[PDB]
Amino acid sequence: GPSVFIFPPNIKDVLMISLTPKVTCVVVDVSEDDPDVQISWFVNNVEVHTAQTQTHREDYNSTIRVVSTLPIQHQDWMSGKEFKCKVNNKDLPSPIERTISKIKGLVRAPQVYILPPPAEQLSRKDVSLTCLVVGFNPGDISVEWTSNGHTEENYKDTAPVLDSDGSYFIYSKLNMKTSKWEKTDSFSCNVRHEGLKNYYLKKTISR
Amino acid sequence: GPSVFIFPPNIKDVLMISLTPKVTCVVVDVSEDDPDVQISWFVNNVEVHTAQTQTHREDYNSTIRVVSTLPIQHQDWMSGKEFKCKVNNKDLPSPIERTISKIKGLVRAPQVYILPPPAEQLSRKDVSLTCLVVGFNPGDISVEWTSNGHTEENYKDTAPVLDSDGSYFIYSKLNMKTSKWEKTDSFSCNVRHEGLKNYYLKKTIS
Ligand SMILES: *[C@@H]1O[C@H](CO[C@@H]2O[C@@H](C)[C@@H](O)[C@@H](O)[C@@H]2O)[C@@H](O[C@@H]2O[C@H](CO)[C@@H](O[C@@H]3O[C@H](CO[C@H]4O[C@H](CO)[C@@H](O)[C@H](O)[C@@H]4O[C@@H]4O[C@H](CO)[C@@H](O[C@@H]5O[C@H](CO)[C@H](O)[C@H](O)[C@H]5O)[C@H](O)[C@H]4NC(C)=O)[C@@H](O)[C@H](O[C@H]4O[C@H](CO)[C@@H](O)[C@H](O)[C@@H]4O[C@@H]4O[C@H](CO)[C@@H](O)[C@H](O)[C@H]4NC(C)=O)[C@@H]3O)[C@H](O)[C@H]2NC(C)=O)[C@H](O)[C@H]1NC(C)=O
Ligand SMILES: *[C@@H]1O[C@H](CO[C@@H]2O[C@@H](C)[C@@H](O)[C@@H](O)[C@@H]2O)[C@@H](O[C@@H]2O[C@H](CO)[C@@H](O[C@@H]3O[C@H](CO[C@H]4O[C@H](CO)[C@@H](O)[C@H](O)[C@@H]4O[C@@H]4O[C@H](CO)[C@@H](O[C@@H]5O[C@H](CO)[C@H](O)[C@H](O)[C@H]5O)[C@H](O)[C@H]4NC(C)=O)[C@@H](O)[C@H](O[C@H]4O[C@H](CO)[C@@H](O)[C@H](O)[C@@H]4O[C@@H]4O[C@H](CO)[C@@H](O)[C@H](O)[C@H]4NC(C)=O)[C@@H]3O)[C@H](O)[C@H]2NC(C)=O)[C@H](O)[C@H]1NC(C)=O
Repeated sequence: GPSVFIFPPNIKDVLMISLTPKVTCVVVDVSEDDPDVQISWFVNNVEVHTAQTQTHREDYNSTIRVVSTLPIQHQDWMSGKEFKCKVNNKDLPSPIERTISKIKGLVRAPQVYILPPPAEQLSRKDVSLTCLVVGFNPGDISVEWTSNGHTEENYKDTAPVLDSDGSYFIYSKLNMKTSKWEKTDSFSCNVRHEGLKNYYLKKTISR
Repeated sequence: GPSVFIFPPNIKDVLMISLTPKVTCVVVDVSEDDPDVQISWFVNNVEVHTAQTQTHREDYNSTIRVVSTLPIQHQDWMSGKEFKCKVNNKDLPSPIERTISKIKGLVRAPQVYILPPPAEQLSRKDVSLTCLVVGFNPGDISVEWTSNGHTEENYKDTAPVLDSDGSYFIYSKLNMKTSKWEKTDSFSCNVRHEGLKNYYLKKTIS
């Protein structure tokens, strides 16, 4: 039968008032013979009808995939409301329910550091610039890169990792040809985390 | 009913001839009223009786957990033999089978770099020393820390991450007092990966 997964809003959406946070319920392994899936959503056990639901055939493994996206209020996520999807399909004996909420806990702001490329890397044609964000709880965080107020897209973050001291760290790695690294006036590590004043810190490394 | 998960040997065991690599089959959500589970193992579809199997009650969630550990030959893993567990329990309509093997692929050796603690951290009482291992395939790697032949245990690695160029990177973070950093003669990042000459490279910093 079908499996249902529920996913939280993206922390960047949660932490910026101009963006819309969304809870996601994904149904996989739906049969092509029984494609109809009914998804109901609840906020604190009250039914809401604000979700958008898309259905798609996964041609690569002969199943249907349904995705429902519930837009939510920042205040409801932050205050700990429970967001619940309920899924009905012919292949299902009883409806499947999933619920999710922000779990209350310890809050601690990250320290943000930028580490330049290692000397041994500078003779190469490409270099990596590292942002180390350490000491934060909880381990939901957004790290993005810019260059002089221009968006940089060639970077990868690690997952947040539980450190020995009970907090989290994450490393972000921006990749660039060595000539950009010399040519450029500054680079910035843009960190969004609920532990931070104004939910935002920027750290810059200037030529 | 019960569910079964299968796990590969540790990459360090695979890459050191003196260590025994092990395939692990774990059965969870076994009922307390039917604890008996039969696990059989197969290497390329021929049955072996070399595994050690342990059962334990999980008191925190009222279920039985069974762990079968199959010791394997390095060459068997490396040459791509399939290792298979078959699990029987009274709560299974039919036996559950899981199989694993080393997947064949490109091999690329990592570059290893060590980055000193960031300048703004030197003012604090604890510092972070970073090993950046980058440019490797496949994404199975061992990274460990020493100082002067001494084992350092206060470090955490990230999992390997698939990079922009199709290769993997990992970061390893060694935590220590600022004094230790300033007084210690050397720190070494010890990397084990199948792309490396002798499956081993050590980078060292002062
Ligand atoms: C047929 O194919 C489909 C599709 O697969 C795709 O196509 C095929 C052909 C292949 O190419 C394949 O590689 C392709 O992916 C298959 O569908 C897959 O099915 C499996 C289940 O069989 C699903 O596995 C679960 O994955 C969860 C994690 O999923 C995320 O991360 C994975 C890993 O990368 C991604 O692949 C997924 O897409 C998910 O990614 C997330 O997606 C979110 C929703 O979109 C994103 O959030 C949204 O993002 C947007 C922006 O994009 C907005 O911001 C929204 O606001 C936001 O909501 C999110 O960003 C994104 N993240 C990432 C990383 O990109 C696992 O969590 C889950 O594990 C749980 O469940 C298991 C039970 O099955 C259980 O064993 C685990 O232990 C775990 O259980 C949970 O554990 C905790 C305790 O720790 C408990 O609290 C829970 O209750 C507990 N649950 C239970 C009940 O025990 C699964 O591993 C897989 O996700 C799914 N893929 C896709 C793409 O949907 C299908 O299987 C194929 N069928 C056949 C027959 O072969
Ligand atoms: C009752 O409790 C038990 C026990 O849980 C514990 O106690 C409870 C009370 C809680 O406190 C809890 O927090 C505790 O953990 C519960 O048991 C759990 O059940 C879930 C599913 O219900 C299992 O989830 C799967 O996890 C896999 C990953 O497992 C590792 O990682 C987690 C977290 O990091 C660890 O907790 C686990 O222990 C696993 O850790 C690994 O264990 C290995 C073997 O022991 C180690 O390797 C060995 O290492 C030793 C050294 O020690 C030697 O070196 C050996 O040589 C070596 O072999 C290994 O190092 C270690 N790693 C780490 C990081 O520690 C997931 O892979 C898996 O996902 C798959 O399956 C899902 C199906 O359910 C599916 O949805 C997913 O999509 C995914 O599916 C597969 O995807 C792959 C690609 O990855 C595809 O190729 C496949 O096709 C596809 N298959 C399928 C079928 O679709 C699950 O998420 C969980 O592992 C298990 N925990 C334990 C401890 O056993 C139980 O659920 C509870 N019951 C109830 C009702 O509450």
